[PDB]
Amino acid sequence: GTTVLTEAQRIDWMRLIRAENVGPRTFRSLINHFGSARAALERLPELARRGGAARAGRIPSEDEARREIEAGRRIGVELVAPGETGYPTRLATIDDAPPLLGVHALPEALAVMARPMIAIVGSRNASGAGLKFAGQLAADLGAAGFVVISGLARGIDQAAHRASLSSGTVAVLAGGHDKIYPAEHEDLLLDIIQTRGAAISEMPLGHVPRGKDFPRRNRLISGASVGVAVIEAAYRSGSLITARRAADQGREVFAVPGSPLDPRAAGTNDLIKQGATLITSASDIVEAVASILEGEPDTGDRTRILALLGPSPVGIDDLIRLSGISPAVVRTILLELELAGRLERHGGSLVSL
Amino acid sequence: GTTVLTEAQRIDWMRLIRAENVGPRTFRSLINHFGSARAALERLPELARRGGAARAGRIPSEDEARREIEAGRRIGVELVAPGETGYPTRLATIDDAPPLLGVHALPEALAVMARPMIAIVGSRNASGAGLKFAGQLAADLGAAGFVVISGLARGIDQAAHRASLSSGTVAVLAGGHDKIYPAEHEDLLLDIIQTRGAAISEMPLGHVPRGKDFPRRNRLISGASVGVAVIEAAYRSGSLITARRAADQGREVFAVPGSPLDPRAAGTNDLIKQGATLITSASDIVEAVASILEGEPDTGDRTRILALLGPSPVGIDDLIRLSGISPAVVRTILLELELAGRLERHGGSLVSL
Repeated sequence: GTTVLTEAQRIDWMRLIRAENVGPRTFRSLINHFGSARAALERLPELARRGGAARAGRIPSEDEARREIEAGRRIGVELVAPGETGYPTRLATIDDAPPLLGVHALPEALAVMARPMIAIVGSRNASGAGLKFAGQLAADLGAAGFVVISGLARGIDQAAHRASLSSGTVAVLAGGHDKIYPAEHEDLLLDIIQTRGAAISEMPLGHVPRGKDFPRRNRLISGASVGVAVIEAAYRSGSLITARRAADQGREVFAVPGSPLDPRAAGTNDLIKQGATLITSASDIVEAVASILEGEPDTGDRTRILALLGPSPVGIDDLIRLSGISPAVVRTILLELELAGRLERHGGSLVSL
Repeated sequence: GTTVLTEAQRIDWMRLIRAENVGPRTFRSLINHFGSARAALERLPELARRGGAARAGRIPSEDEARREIEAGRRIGVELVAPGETGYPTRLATIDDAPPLLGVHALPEALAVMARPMIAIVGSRNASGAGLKFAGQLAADLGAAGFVVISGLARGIDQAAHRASLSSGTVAVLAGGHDKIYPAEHEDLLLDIIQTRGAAISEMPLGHVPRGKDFPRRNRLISGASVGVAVIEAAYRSGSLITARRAADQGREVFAVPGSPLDPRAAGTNDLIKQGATLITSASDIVEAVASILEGEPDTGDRTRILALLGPSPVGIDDLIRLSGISPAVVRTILLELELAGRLERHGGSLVSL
C-alpha cells in the first residue's frame, strides 16, 4: 500500500487533531502555516495565550496518541491520511477533510477506498417502494462498478448497503468504530466488512454517537462520493443534510421524484426544483458521472493540482495532503508542468506556477 | 373592439388560407412577398404553373369565402386576424400562426382572448389523483388571473376546463365549431361559452375532426399560452405533442412529477429530465411567468418589435400581422424608436432600423 507519514508523524497528527480547539479546518491551516504537525504542536500553547485565552488548551501526550492508534489496530482499524491506501481521494478535497480517517476493512481489502463511490441516502421511515428502489439502485450501481457509500441508518441507507454487499459498500459511522448506531445494525456492519467493504469514521474509539454527531458525519458521505442520490425525504429528513453538504462541496445531487401528494417526496421534489438531477434509474447517474469517474494521472487530477498551485511556493507534501491524490501521480503532474516550462522549482521541495 | 382588415380583406384572407397548397407558413410568405392577400391571389395560378405543377390549384371564389364567413357569424363565430380583438397575441408569433382564427364567445366577451393563458394538458386516461390535481391547479391559476387553455379532451383537459369555468377557460377545437369531439363534451363547451370563456378553431365549418387533426391543433394550445403545464403523461400521450410544440415555440414547459413506478409519470418525469420545470403547485408557475405575463406597450412588446425590424423596410401592417400586438401599441413603439433616432421612415408606411 501507499504510506505518506512515518509512525512518528501519524502520532503527531493524532495528537494535533485531538487537541482542544483544533478541528479539521484548524488542522489544515496549522499545517499550511507551520509545515508539519510537530511544528504546529509546539506553537499550540503560545498561540492560545497570544490569542487571548485564559488557560492552556488540552494537548494529548505522545503516549495517549500512540495508545489510541494501537487500540484501533487491535480491532482492525487503520488510521490513514490523504494520499495513503484507504483514504478516498475525493474526501481529501473538502474544506474540512478529516486529517486522519479510521478505516475498518479486511487486511487485504483497503483498496475498496480507491474506487468511485455513489452515496445513497434518504428517509429513516421509508416507504416499501422507496426501500425497493434504493435496493435496486444500489445493486445496479454496484454492478456498474461503483462502491455504494451510506450512513448505516434505518430505512433507505440499510436497504442500499444490503443490496450492494457483494460489489462493495462503505458505511460512515457517526461515532467510534466500536460504538455502532443503530445497535440493530451491528450484524449488517460485520457483513459489510466480510464482503470486502469498509466502515469509516473520524471519531475516537469509545465515542458513543450523540444526536449532534450525525450531521457532522454526513459531509464525509457526500465528500468521499462522486455523486449523492436521495431516494425519499420528507421536510426535515437528515438525508437532506447530506444533500446540502454535497452541494457545498460541488458534488452532483440526484433525487428520485414522487407525487406532489406524497409526503416522502416533498424534500426530493424540492431538491429537483432547486437544481438537483431527476433520476428514475441507475443509468441517469452513470450517464451524468461518466464525464469524470501506477503513477498515471486520472481525469481531473491535472486540473486539481494546477488549481492548488499559485505564485506562492508550496510543498509536494501540501499538495498530497490537500488533494488526496497519490504521491506518484502528483510527482508525474509536477514533472509534466515543469518540462512544459510552466513550473518553478524552489529550495527544499517547494514549487510555484 | 380593434379591427385591422376591411370586410373585403377578410374575404380575401379566407380565400387565400383555404386555397389548395396554401398553409399558414405559405400564407405568411405570400403576404411577406406580395404585400396583400389580394395581390397574392392573383399570382396563385401563375406561381403554381411556373412551379411545375400539372394543373391549376383550387382557389375558393369570393362568394364561397363570403358564405363561409357568414355561415360562421350565424352560429356566433367571429373570424379574427392578428392585432384584432379576439386574436391572442402570443399565438400570432408562432411560425405557423393561423391567419384567421374562428373564435366563439358571448357577444361582449371577446376580450378573454387578450388575457394571459396557461395551457393545462395531460392523459386522456388520467388517474383520480391527476384529475384532482389538474382541477386544483386550473382553479388556482384562474384565481391568480390566468385564463386556462386546453383541448377539450377526455381526462386532464376537461378536469382543467371544468374547474376554471368562472375565471375563464378557452377550448381549442380540432375541427369545425359545429363538429365537437369528443361528443360527450358538447355540454361542457356550451358551459365554457356561457361562463364568458371561448372556443377557438382554425378549421372550416362542418369539418369533422379526424385522427390527424388533433396534433395540428396542439400548436395553438401552446402557441396562445405563456406556459404549458403537463399533469400526467405515459409514453405516447398526445399531451407530450403539446409539450414538444411548446418547446419549439420557446414557451416554458411545466411538468408534475410522479413515482418512477407510475406509468402516467413516465412522460412528465422525462420532460423534467430534458429541462422542463418541475411543479407541485400553481405558485411554481406564477413565480416562473411573473417575469413576462390603451396604446401602452406591455413587457416584451418593444423587444419583439425591434426583433422584427432590420436593414430592409417592412410595413406597419406586416409588424401587426407578424407580432399580434395591437395597432396602437406598434405605432407607439415605432414612434419611440424614431425619435430616439433609431428608425428610418420610408415611402408608403415602410420602416427600417
